[PDB]
Amino acid sequence: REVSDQPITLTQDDVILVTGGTGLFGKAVEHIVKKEQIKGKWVFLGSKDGDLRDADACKQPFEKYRPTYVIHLAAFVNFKVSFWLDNVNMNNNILTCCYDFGVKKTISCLSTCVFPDKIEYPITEEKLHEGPPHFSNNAYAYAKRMLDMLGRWYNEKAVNEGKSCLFTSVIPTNLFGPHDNFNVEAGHVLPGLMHKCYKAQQNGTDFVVFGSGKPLRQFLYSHDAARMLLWTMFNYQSEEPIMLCVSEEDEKSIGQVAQTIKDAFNFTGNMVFDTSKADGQYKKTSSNAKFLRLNPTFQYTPFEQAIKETVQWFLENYETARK
Amino acid sequence: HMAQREVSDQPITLTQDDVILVTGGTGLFGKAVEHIVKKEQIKGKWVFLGSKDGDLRDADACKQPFEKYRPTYVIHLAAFVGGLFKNMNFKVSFWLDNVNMNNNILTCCYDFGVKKTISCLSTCVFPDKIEYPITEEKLHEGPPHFSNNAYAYAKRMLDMLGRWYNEKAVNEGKSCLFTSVIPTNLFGPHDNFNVEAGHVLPGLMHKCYKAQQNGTDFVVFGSGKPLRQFLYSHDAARMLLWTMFNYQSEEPIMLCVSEEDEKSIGQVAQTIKDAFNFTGNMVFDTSKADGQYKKTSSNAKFLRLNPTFQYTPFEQAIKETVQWFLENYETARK
Ligand SMILES: NC(=O)c1ccc[n+]([C@@H]2O[C@H](COP(=O)([O-])OP(=O)(O)OC[C@H]3O[C@@H](n4cnc5c(N)ncnc54)[C@H](OP(=O)(O)O)[C@@H]3O)[C@@H](O)[C@H]2O)c1
Ligand SMILES: NC(=O)c1ccc[n+]([C@@H]2O[C@H](COP(=O)([O-])OP(=O)(O)OC[C@H]3O[C@@H](n4cnc5c(N)ncnc54)[C@H](OP(=O)(O)O)[C@@H]3O)[C@@H](O)[C@H]2O)c1
Repeated sequence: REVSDQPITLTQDDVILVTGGTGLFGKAVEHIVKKEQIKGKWVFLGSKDGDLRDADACKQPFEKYRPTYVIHLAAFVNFKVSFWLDNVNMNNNILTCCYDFGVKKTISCLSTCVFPDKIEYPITEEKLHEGPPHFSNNAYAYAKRMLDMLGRWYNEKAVNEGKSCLFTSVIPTNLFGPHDNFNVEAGHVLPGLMHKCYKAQQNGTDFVVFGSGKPLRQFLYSHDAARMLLWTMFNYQSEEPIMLCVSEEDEKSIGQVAQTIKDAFNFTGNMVFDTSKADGQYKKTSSNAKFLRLNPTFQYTPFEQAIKETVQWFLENYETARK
Repeated sequence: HMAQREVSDQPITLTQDDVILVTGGTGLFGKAVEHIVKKEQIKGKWVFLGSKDGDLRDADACKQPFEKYRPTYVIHLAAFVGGLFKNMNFKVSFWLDNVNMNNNILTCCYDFGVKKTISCLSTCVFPDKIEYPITEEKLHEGPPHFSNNAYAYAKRMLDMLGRWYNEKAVNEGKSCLFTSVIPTNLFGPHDNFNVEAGHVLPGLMHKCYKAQQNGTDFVVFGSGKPLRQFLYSHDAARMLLWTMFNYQSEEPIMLCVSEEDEKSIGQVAQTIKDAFNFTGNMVFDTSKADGQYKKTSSNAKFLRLNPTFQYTPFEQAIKETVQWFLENYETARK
C-alpha cells in the first residue's frame, strides 16, 4: 500500500544526506529536525560542499558520510541549455549514487511549474506527464520530469536485483518562510512584499503592490512543508509523487497577502495597488487530496500566524537575510 | 519566428573543405549513408565513427573526434539500442546511456560550430494515446508506451536539446542548425540479424536462412496479418541526405512510406521466402500473440517537401538485402 504498516524509526546510526539543504526548504527541515528531536546524523549540503553535476564530485559525500537516507532538494533555478544540462546531470548523478551506495529511501523534490501547460484543474499528481509543460521554463520542467522517471526506473532495477532502495518524490507549492529570498525584484511574490512593506514602514512612503491584488494562490509555510516531507520519509512508500500544498479554501489573494503583511509589521501608512502591471493568471489550484487522505489529521499553521513568524524572523535577521 | 521556409531555396553544395562526422556510422543506417555517399560521389571528407573509435557516452571521449576532424556537418545516428547482456539492459541504462551520448554530441556540435546537425528519432517514441496517422507535431503530446519509455524519453529530450541549442545559437549569433528525422522500420545490409535481439524483418531473414540450411520449416510468430511500414535503409539514407541538403526546420521530419505501401507481416515473410528461393513450408505460430494491427505514421511532410522522390520497390529492396546477407553471412551481425 501507499503507507507502510509501521513508520520507519530513525536511530543514532542513520545518516540523512540533504542536498540543497541551506535554502528555504532545507533550513525548515533542519529547524523541524532539531525542534522535534528527530534522531540521526543530518548532513545539510550546499554548493560549497561540492559540485553535484560532476559525477566524481557527486560521489564524494556518499563515500564520506555513507548515508542511509537521502533528501534530494538541490536544483538549478541564462541559456535554457544550461538549465537542462545542469539539472539532468545533477539528478542523474545523485540518484545513481543513491542506488549504488545502498540508500534505503531517497525523496526528491518536483515543482508545480513542471505540470502540463494544457491541464484541467485541480492539478493532481497523476497528470505530471500528460502533455508538454509551458514553453517558458520547459528545460527546468523536463529535467524535473526526468528526475521523477529516473526514480521509477531505479525502483524497477531495485526490484529486479532484490535491493532495498526506494525512490519517491514530493511536490511543494509556493513555499515561504525564514531564510527565503526577500529581494523585491528577483524574489517570490510573498517574500518580496514583506521587504517592500518594511521599506515603506522605515521610510515615509506608501506600500505599493504590483497588480490588482485579486489573483489567488495557495501558500505553504516552509515549516509545514518540512513536517509533511518528514512524514513522507517515515510513512510514504509509493513511488508516485505526493503534492504538498494547502487546501483550496486556504488560498489567499495577493491583496490578502499584502494586507496580512501590513498588519504584521504594524504598518500604519497607506497601501495602494498599481494596476499598470498586468495581472498574472487568476488561479492555478493544486489538489492536496492525496495527502489529506493519507494523513487526515495533519494540522497547518494558519496563514496569519505564518506571516507573523516570517516577518519576525525577517526583522530579527534583516542584516543577515538574503535581499 | 516566421522568416525561413522549411527548405532552403537551393540545396547546400558541399565542397572538399567540408568535414561530415557521422556518429553511429557503422550500424544499419550509417552504412547505408556511406553507400549512397560513395555511389553518388558526394563531396567532402566523410568520417563514419563506431564505438571502436571512442565511447560517445563519455564527455571527454566525445570531444576527441571533434577536435581531430573539426566537422562542418554532423549526422548523429549513434544510440544505445540494447546490450548483448541482460545487466546492460535495465531501463536505467537506456536512459543514462542515451541521454549522456545525446547531451555530449549536441554540445560538441555547438561548441565546435557545426553548421547543421541531424539527429535521429524513431516512430516508437510517440505518445501511446494517439490518433492514427502519427504526425511529427504529436511527439510530446503525452507519455510514450511503458515498455520502452526510457529509450523513448531519451529520444524526446534529444529533440528538445536541439531546439534549446537553436535558441542559444540565435541569441549568440552563431550559425548552427539542429534538426532531426524520424525513420520508421528500417531494413537492409549490415543490420542486426540476431533472431532474439534483432528487428522483425532481419530476424525473419536469418530464420529463413536457418530453415533452408537445416531443412526445417520457416516459422513466423503471430498470424501474419499486422500491417507495418518498412523503409529500405538505402532509401532512408537518400531521404536523410536530402534533409541535410535542403531542410531548414527544427521540427523533426518523418522518413517512412505511404500508407498504401504498408506490407503485412506475412507479405514480408513471403517476399523473404521467395528471395531465398526457400521451397519448404512457411508456418505461422499463432500460439504467439501479435501486436496491434495498424500503427500508421504519416509521410505527408516529406511527400509535400520532396514530391519527386523515388522509392526502391519492396521486392527489389528485399532481394538486395538477401543477396547481401548470403554473400556476407560470416561477417554479418548475428
Ligand atoms: N520554494 C518553492 O516554492 C518551490 C516550488 C517548487 C519546487 N521547489 C523545489 O524545492 C527544492 C529547493 O527548495 P528551495 O526553494 O529551498 O531552493 P533554494 O532555497 O534555492 O536552495 C536550493 C539549494 O540547492 C543547492 N544547490 C543548487 N545548485 C546546486 C549545485 N549545482 N550543486 C550543489 N548544490 C546546489 C543550494 O546550495 P547553495 O546554498 O550553496 O546554493 C541550496 O542549498 C528545489 O528542488 C526546488 O525546485 C521549491
Ligand atoms: N533500425 C531501425 O529500424 C530504426 C528505426 C527508427 C530509428 N532508428 C535510429 O537510427 C539510428 C541508428 O539506428 P541503427 O539501426 O543504425 O542502429 P545500429 O545498426 O544498432 O548501429 C547503431 C550505431 O550506434 C553506434 N554506437 C552505439 N553505442 C555507441 C557508443 N556508446 N559510442 C559510440 N558509438 C556507439 C554503433 O556502433 P558499433 O557498430 O561500434 O557498435 C553503431 O554504429 C538510432 O538513433 C536509431 O534510433 C533506427
